[PDB]
Amino acid sequence: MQGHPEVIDYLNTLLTGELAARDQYFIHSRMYEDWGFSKLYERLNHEMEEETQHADALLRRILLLEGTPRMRPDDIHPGTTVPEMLEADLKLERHVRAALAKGIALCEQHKDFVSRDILKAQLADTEEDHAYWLEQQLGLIARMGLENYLQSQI
Amino acid sequence: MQGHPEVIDYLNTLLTGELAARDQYFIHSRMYEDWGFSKLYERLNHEMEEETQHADALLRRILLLEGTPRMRPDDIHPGTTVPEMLEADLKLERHVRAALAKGIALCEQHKDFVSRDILKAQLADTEEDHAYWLEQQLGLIARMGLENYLQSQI
Amino acid sequence: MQGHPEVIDYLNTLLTGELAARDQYFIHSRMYEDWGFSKLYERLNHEMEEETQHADALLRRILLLEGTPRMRPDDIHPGTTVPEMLEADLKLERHVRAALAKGIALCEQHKDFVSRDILKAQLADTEEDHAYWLEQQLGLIARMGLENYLQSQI
Amino acid sequence: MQGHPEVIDYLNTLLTGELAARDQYFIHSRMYEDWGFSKLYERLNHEMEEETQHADALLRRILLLEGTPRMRPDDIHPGTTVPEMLEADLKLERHVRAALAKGIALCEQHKDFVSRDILKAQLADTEEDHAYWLEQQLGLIARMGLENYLQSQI
Amino acid sequence: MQGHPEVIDYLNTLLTGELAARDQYFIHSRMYEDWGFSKLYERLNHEMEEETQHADALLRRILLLEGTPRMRPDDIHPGTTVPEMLEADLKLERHVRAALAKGIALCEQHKDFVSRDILKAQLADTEEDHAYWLEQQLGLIARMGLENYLQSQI
Amino acid sequence: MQGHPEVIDYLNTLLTGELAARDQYFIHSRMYEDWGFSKLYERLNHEMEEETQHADALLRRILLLEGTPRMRPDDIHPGTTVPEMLEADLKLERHVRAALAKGIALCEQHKDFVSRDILKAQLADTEEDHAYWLEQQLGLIARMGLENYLQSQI
Amino acid sequence: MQGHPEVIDYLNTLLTGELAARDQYFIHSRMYEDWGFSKLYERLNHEMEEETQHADALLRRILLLEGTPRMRPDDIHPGTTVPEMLEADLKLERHVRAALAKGIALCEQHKDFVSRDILKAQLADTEEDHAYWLEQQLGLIARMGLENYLQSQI
Ligand SMILES: [Fe+3]
Ligand SMILES: [Fe+3]
Ligand SMILES: [Fe+3]
Ligand SMILES: [Fe+3]
Ligand SMILES: [Fe+3]
Ligand SMILES: [Fe+3]
Ligand SMILES: [Fe+3]
Ligand SMILES: [Fe+3]
Ligand SMILES: [Fe+3]
Ligand SMILES: [Fe+3]
Ligand SMILES: [Fe+3]
Ligand SMILES: [Fe+3]
Ligand SMILES: [Fe+3]
Ligand SMILES: [Fe+3]
Ligand SMILES: [Fe+3]
Ligand SMILES: [Fe+3]
Ligand SMILES: [Fe+3]
Ligand SMILES: [Fe+3]
Ligand SMILES: [Fe+3]
Ligand SMILES: [Fe+3]
Ligand SMILES: [Fe+3]
Ligand code: NA
Repeated sequence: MQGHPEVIDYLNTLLTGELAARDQYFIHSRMYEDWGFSKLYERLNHEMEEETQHADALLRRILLLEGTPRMRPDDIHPGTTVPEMLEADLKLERHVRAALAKGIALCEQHKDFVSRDILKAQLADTEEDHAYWLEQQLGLIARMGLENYLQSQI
Repeated sequence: MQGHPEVIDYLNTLLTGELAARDQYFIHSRMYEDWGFSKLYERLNHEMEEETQHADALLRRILLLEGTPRMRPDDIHPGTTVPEMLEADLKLERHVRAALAKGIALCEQHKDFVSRDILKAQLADTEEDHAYWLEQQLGLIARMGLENYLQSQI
Repeated sequence: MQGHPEVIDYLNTLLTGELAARDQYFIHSRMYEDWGFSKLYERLNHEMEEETQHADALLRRILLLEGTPRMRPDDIHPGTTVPEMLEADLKLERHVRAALAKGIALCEQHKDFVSRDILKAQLADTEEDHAYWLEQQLGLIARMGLENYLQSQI
Repeated sequence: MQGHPEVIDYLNTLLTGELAARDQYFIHSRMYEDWGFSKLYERLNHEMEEETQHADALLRRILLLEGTPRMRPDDIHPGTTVPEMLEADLKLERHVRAALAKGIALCEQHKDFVSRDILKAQLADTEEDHAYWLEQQLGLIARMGLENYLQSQI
Repeated sequence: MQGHPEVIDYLNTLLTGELAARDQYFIHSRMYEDWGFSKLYERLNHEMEEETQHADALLRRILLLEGTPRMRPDDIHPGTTVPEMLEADLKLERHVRAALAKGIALCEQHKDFVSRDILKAQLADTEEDHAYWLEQQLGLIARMGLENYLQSQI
Repeated sequence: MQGHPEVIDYLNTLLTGELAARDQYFIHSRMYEDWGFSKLYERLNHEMEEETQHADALLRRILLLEGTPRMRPDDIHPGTTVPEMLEADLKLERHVRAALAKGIALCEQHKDFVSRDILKAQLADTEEDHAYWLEQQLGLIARMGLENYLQSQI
Repeated sequence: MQGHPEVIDYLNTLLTGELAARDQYFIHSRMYEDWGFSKLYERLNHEMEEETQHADALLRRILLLEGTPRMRPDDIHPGTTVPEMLEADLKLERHVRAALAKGIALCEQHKDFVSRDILKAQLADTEEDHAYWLEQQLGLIARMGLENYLQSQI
């Protein structure tokens, strides 16, 4: 079944964004482990796997719709300290959140309700899991101080 | 069996207080989780269930005594920071403690010994579990500082 | 992430409605047990737990969206006989149904698709589980008579 | 192996009748559940599966005999109340009974003994299981009254 | 340890009452079974065992207090129909309830707090289990009719 | 709860389409087995069960909405060779796909969000499971030839 | 421990190559599944995971050596048919093979023997697993024909 070209193009834009999110969590998780923060390594390694699944869902939907997937990831922007890396990931998730919400609206307009639902599942993950967790870590640093926070992530 | 109207009215006063305690722990536990303090979420979620059971015991006793339960909870008063929320819950438990002790005396006077015993079980829970735990948390903050305390509740 | 103030306000309206539904099933289930209808106690006790979960989902979503939850339950309106209690619960569920459907429309308009989906799950529960069951009980009374119906709920 | 055209045509007549029986039990079982009679839902759901198997046996035998199956179900005639639905199903089974018995005679005449045996198995099901059960339910209503009968099917 | 003679005498009054309650449930449970109401047999057989335990607790406490137990049961008053037997048992439990409450007051006055607690446990059983169940059965008869009620106790 | 007459009518149109899809897979699966292609029998037998479930979901939703289900299946159009049967099923699924998408739009317009979600689940099944599989089989025939494809389905 | 800048730079060149290999197998495996060749999907999905591990080993070694990893994948070059995709992957693995062998020589020269061993493990995987398997598939096509080969990969 041929998808609507505007939907296919927009899924491709989301795909390159998810491939980038995967890779930014790849580098951040391994940096966290290089510094000895294994709890941060574990969480971001887990988020890398989740973005890989998000990318996979979009890639397969594009193929089903007879489109050609775009595999070049967007540029990533890693931080250099724990607070910068948390902020840089939160900035990325907020961008993903906005892009997914715009996609859902586009899918509704072109009556592609299955692509809409695929994006909705990713939007819930983005808001309620990925972005929320980052906001909580930054909140914790604010409440107990960075040194105590870092101690808790060994 | 028709209870004494003064006892039934007083059980109803306690009931609306317990429904409120349940709801104040409902909001505080979820606020604690919103900030990433899962140990505080777990304890207050547990206390919400215990106040629900306290309310249930009073509600069933009122019905057994052929009274009509009052289901409007008292006003609650949530705090806005961890120390204010702990203090606000301790203030509420101290009020419950006083109200239960007054009820036990009333039940003795009207020779309703089973209602007295129901209140005594709740008074022990209030003093030795709920209020005591809150006093201990405030004590801990005083001894190690708020930042270290908050670190311990992640 | 800050939610849209109109969505947050509307989630708060639904929240106080769910807290009330929870409490109306609290009193009805215990009245049913006071009269010896344990099958009605069991079903409405189960519905009380489900409304507690509905309230919990709304409360957590409001906090995630950086809003302040409103914890005062709406007024409840218990019946005094089995048919009045069934009708009073069906009236409440029909109100919840309308309020949720209005909320879904509002969430679509403000492009809050995750809040929309949370409400949709509750709307399905309301229509296909809660309200439908009540309609069936009233239907049964109509088909076999109230006395036979009550016999079946011991 | 090419079957006798008169046998193949008659198997096709039975097939469209069985597809209809399946569909009449489909709608009746779901109506029974819509009204809260789960024991009637369960029995008629089971009968729908049995008619599906009856249709399947005829369909496969027609193909084996190198015929082309007729897949249009006969018209169905659902009732609007429990007694009308029971009577409407009993009327249908009596028609099936007569049609199968006529088929067995035809199969004997054309010396198609395996098709005869397939019909005999369905005739036993029709008389001793499907029609008999319906006669018993109508008999029960006559002996204890419809209201008591309906109570028993919750 | 010698108990207070007024407490010992009053425990003896309760003892002969409990021995009678045991025997009234002995005859009623067996009458219920003679008529084919096995659910009523089971409940009252269970209540006979509970009154036997109530009597046993009083008997042992009297001996501990160096008193001599009075083993003559009070007169019993069995009914002749299911409603009369339920009413006759409810009348007896209400008498026991009053007698236990008077005993608790006497025990408090003579500072026999362990005998008081023994009576309190029996008072809770009497109000919340024995008398309450009887009130519920009479309530059920009132709501569905005696014939439907009796059907439910086969 | 009374559904909107336009939604109920449209659910009925989908229902008769699903009953037909069920029956077209009924005949195709059994034809595939008659020719010795057991892997094709297994897949289409499975699809027959899935369309039966799709029909069941629509039928129950129509009853819940106080409508009367239409049980006459649409005409079916079986093929006479493996390629014609695959094409005929793909044609049917494409029709179902379009009809479901039109229904979702109608349900949104009449604010029946639960019926919308029921249709969305079926649309995902139709696009991503049923139609996609058929497209893949036709694709395989194109890539390896019909004879090799048929060999693989024994 | 600070690595030699020439070794770190060369590990970074290999890293971007491995991230690309991962992504080329990502798209090819999903294309193979889109066409119904599940055995090819499974093998290339497995190779994607192996290149992810190869990239991970290089990334961690670069961090250990106090370098900054380069996360931009090299351009990929997917084929459009099964033979082109196999050839395109074999071309990539041959490039990786040459690059790893050049790296081992560089590591020996700068006396970084642990980085050398990490590359040697990847070189064995590349030659004896990845490239060899691709050569075998192309060989199979040559020996039995493409149509028979494709049949075998369903
Ligand atoms: Fe994502
Ligand atoms: Fe994300
Ligand atoms: Fe997760
Ligand atoms: Fe309490
Ligand atoms: Fe408390
Ligand atoms: Fe506890
Ligand atoms: Fe609800
Ligand atoms: Fe509800
Ligand atoms: Fe449920
Ligand atoms: Fe049949
Ligand atoms: Fe039949
Ligand atoms: Fe059977
Ligand atoms: Fe007793
Ligand atoms: Fe007793
Ligand atoms: Fe007991
Ligand atoms: Fe379907
Ligand atoms: Fe389908
Ligand atoms: Fe499936
Ligand atoms: Fe590699
Ligand atoms: Fe490789
Ligand atoms: Fe391997
Ligand atoms: Na009856």
